[PDB]
Amino acid sequence: QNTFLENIVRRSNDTNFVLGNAQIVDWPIVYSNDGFCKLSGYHRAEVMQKSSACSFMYGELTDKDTVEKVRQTFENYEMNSFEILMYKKNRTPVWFFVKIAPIRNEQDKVVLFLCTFSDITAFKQPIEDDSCKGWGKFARLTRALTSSRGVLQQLAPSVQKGENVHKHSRLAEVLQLGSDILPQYKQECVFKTTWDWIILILTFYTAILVPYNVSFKNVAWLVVDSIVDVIFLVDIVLNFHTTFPKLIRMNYLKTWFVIDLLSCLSSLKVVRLLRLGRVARKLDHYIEYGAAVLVLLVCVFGLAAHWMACIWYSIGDYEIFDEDTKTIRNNSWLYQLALDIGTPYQFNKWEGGPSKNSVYISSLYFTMTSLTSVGFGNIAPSTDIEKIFAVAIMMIGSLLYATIFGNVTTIFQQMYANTNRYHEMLNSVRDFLKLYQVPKGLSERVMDYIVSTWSMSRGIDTEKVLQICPKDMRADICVHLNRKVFKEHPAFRLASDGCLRALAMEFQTVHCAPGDLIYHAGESVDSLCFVVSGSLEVIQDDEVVAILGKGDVFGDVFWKEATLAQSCANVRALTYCDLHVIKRDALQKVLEFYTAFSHSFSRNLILTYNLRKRIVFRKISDVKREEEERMKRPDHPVRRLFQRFRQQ
Amino acid sequence: QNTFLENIVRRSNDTNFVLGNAQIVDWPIVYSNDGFCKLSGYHRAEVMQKSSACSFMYGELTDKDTVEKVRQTFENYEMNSFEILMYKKNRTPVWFFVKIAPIRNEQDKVVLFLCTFSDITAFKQPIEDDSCKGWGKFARLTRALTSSRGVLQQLAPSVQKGENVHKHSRLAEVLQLGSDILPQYKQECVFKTTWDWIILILTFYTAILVPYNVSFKNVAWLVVDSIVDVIFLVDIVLNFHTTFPKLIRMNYLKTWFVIDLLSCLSSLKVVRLLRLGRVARKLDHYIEYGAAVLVLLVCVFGLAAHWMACIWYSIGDYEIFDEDTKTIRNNSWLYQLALDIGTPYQFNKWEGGPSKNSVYISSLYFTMTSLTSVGFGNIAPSTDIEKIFAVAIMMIGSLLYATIFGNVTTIFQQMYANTNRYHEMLNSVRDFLKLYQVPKGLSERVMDYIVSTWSMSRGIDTEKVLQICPKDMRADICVHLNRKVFKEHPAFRLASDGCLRALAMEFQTVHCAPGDLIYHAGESVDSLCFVVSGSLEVIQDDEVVAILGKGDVFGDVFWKEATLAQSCANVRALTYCDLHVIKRDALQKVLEFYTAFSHSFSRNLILTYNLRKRIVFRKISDVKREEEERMKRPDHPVRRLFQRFRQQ
Repeated sequence: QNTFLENIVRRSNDTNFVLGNAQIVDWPIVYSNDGFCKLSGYHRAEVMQKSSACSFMYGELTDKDTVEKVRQTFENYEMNSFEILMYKKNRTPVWFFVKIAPIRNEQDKVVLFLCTFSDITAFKQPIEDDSCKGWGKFARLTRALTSSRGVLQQLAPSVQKGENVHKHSRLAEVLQLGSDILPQYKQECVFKTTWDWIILILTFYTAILVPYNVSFKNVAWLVVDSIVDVIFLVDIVLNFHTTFPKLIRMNYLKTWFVIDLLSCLSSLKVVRLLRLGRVARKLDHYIEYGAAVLVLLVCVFGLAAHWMACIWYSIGDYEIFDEDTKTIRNNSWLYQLALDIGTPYQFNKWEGGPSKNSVYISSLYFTMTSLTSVGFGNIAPSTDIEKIFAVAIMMIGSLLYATIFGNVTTIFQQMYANTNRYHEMLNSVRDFLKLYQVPKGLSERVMDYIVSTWSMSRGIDTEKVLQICPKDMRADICVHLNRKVFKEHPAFRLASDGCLRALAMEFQTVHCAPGDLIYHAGESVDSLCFVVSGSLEVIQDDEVVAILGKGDVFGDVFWKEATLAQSCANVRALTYCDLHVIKRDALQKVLEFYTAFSHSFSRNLILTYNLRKRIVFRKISDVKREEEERMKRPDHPVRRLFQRFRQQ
Repeated sequence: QNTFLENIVRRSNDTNFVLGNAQIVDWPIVYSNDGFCKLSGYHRAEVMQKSSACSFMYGELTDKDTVEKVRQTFENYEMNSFEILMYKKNRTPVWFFVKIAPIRNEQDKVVLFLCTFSDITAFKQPIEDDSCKGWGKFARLTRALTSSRGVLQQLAPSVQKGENVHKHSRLAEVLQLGSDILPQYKQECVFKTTWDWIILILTFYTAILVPYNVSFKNVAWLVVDSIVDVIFLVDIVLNFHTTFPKLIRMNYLKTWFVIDLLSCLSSLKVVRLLRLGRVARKLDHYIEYGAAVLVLLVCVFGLAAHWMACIWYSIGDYEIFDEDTKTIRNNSWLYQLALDIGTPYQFNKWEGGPSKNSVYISSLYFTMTSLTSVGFGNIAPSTDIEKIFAVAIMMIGSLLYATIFGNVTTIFQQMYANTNRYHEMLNSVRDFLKLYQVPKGLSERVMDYIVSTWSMSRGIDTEKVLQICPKDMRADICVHLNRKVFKEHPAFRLASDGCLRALAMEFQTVHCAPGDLIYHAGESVDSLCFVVSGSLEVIQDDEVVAILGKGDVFGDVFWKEATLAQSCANVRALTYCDLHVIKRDALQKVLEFYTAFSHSFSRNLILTYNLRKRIVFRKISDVKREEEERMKRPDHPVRRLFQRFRQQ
């Protein structure tokens, strides 16, 4: 987007300016702000289309040497600055400081001119053609140079030598504005995706490995642990730096920085469990995707399984040796587990029982039985704190199983509604056709039409899709849709592009099935048709009169006739035909609007077949009958009727 | 579909041709391609409706003997070929090679003629009526025969005797084109279903029997196994051959052939598990059907049960004797199973325990407890690898149970939405009628109307179904719907079929409940009605004036009157009445368009009851009162009003 005006008016700070066209003779004004309207005393429409030299603002005391200096700076495309007595709408002699900056382009062309203004009346000299008094003209000069003296020469009324300080500072403000004349009238991440992916898999790593290291407590795991720490710190500084600079840093310190700092800095290793705060960055990224939330629920299901498995082992380990009496108590899932798999605990000391890998996967098996509502009961809780933990994990497993089932059911509901609406409309059409006892050929024809247009369109109301778009986008879409007419016919290559869009907005598109007829003989012809694909036959009295191929126009010339006629012939299709039709009313609307186009349209459009003009012909069977009639070789009430035919 | 033009233009290869009507006198042209338009120098509309003898193309030097030869070949319907000097639009003497082929039919009738052309100017002789020079006319002859000499006589400029080689080859190309004149202007599997069914049940067989033969390891099973192999190979060659010949074979080798070849060719019997790649052929075939996907999920549920049951037995068998120390380890579901059912393992050697049928069905019971989330725990895992397998199968069973529950819920949601929309609109209608305190008779009448039209229509917006169809199909559907008028009335049997469709598109259809009145006395009559079923009464002043049966027309004649009138009588229905009404505006539109029909319509349509013309009558109670009035046996302000009635 090109915010060429907004940057100038933001930098300007109550100073005023006009914009003129640098590439047009006499340099006409294309824009003037309200400050220039107030200082000039003119209105926007009255300012624009005048010269940006502001020759209408000149006067008898306006120096012509400054005028040709302005002309030279406009011709040479040169940043300059001048002061000149110019007049207003009330013809007051007002000295102006015009600063002219050419405007380059992305193509570096000198396309515009910027002329900024101020009032230098009080700064130089008061000169009046007539005034009430010297104080009155002086007061008018001070009131005119109000925003010059006021909001720029603030402390300058205390000091002397304002021409040496404050006027030079206003000229330097115009110089910094010329430094800000850079917008030049032109329009002015995958690393984040890959970074969020690798920190997501590392958050899965730490959510597996931290409760593992809490409960069950090499070297290369410590190496990759330090890699996890430094990559997390790089992610913190990237969450500082990257887009949504200092305002997003303050927003990050408000939002998430305390958790993300304490997450990755000896019991406080459980504080590392808060590293899943990074996962909420990706959770919004794939909540729109639906089938991946099933994968999200399965992943958090396994993650919570690993979590509460380590919690379950922690409960067993807290329970076996909770006292200094060192009793096994004959009651724990660890003790029943050691009696189950073998090697019960022994003492010589207290020699441990089961191996830690078997312990972890046995505990994960137990937590999976809990969260999956299976519940075998090999490992099954019998101590107090493990039982209240069992209640807790069963209440969590119910909700996790519910969320999985609801997500799967919603996935199936979308995947089934998208086909069920089509199957239901097909079933209702079959029900309707069976209701009214359509002859089976026509029922099959309408049915295979419905299946064919549902295979082609895939269930898209394309006209409604065009209603979703705005006006110009829909018109340009229609122009691309009717490129198959407009690039092909000589009738349309002389049209204006506005006429192209105002035509293309009226063109329906027909997908004719083979064997299906468009205009039956006797139907109203009200829409000339262009054939962009397929092959057509024209049947007059059971006889093929015209074969229409690609790029042919039939129907009836409306703009010459202005008369509705009957189709003198059937028009049937031979192949899958693509037609681009236009009714006569919209055609006549466009042709009445585009008057200079319509004559060239009449001269260029040659109908391949008039569907009004019945063509006279005889069959060869008829002249065979006439040749047979050599073997054969009152009229007064009827021949007068033939004389009425003579009167006809 | 009849692609009569497309085959000719595909075979033609830059040669040009016209198509003329063989059954019409003077043999008029029905088609000419752009090559003929370029060679002739004429436009498509200017070519067509001229003779296919191209008599307009003839000249002073055109041989009349060739003209009558062309006439004889057209009359006798004979494939021939000629060369003749003919003229163009700029009247240039151009020698043509016309090749004429009659076009047969599916009915073998000589319906069209094909006349193909080329330029034989340079090949025979240059003859000009006038030219600039001999080289100029020679250059025009070479430029005219450009596509003849260029893209056909390619290497012939190197050789001599072009009349003996290249011109004969172009005539032979026309001969092969006459061999390709076969399209003749005419339109040009259950074994796959049964084959996919029997390979589907065989894929169920191999998916049951291969893990059975992997884990648990007669003769007739080997016989039917070899039948499975040979039927699978026949399916491979049918997937090569059958529709979607060589392109589908290359697409099959890209798509599925490697898997389907390695699937059916001693440990690589597990490779036979990939035979389920055939099932993806049927999975797309019944994904549209919805209730069968429940059967699909139950079948893959039992199939995965059998799979992981064999995997479970494999885990037990791998676990009992994993070492050469030959320890039972007192820990396996096989060992606990043998201690459960009886016969523990013994040695004398190692005598086995449980019987293999009991082992398989016990393992299948266990896998069903896992996948059904029941989890009794007779068989319940206690070794390491069986526990991580238990985690795996519980994570699979959760998703399988979720998919089953989601599919069942979607099935119930479709089966319930289809009745819930009707029950909800009925509840809202009852709520609305109870809201405004309708007298209970009228509420019951509207309610039983709604239930009656929902029993009859079964919830089908039949007008919207007509909007789904295209124009001609909707018109033909409407013609079949109003066959009950058009086959019955003498008013419509003189109509054009275009008038039939343009009328039938305007006919509403009313299902009058008995006791319900159409036109109340005083309502506007604007729609003449045809009664195709039922019985009606016409009430004027509480007295039945006309009983209307099947095939009667009431309303008002609009086209004579062109005046809107009031209904002078109530028109009530006696039975379930089927009416086909048409408003006066669409009727007047059609009758204004079909002018020659409207007179016969006026002559033939006799109204069974004018609803405008009030009929004068007296009641017998009134004349009984008048006979009573014999016992009974100022006017000037009122009788003058009666004189005003005389003025009326």
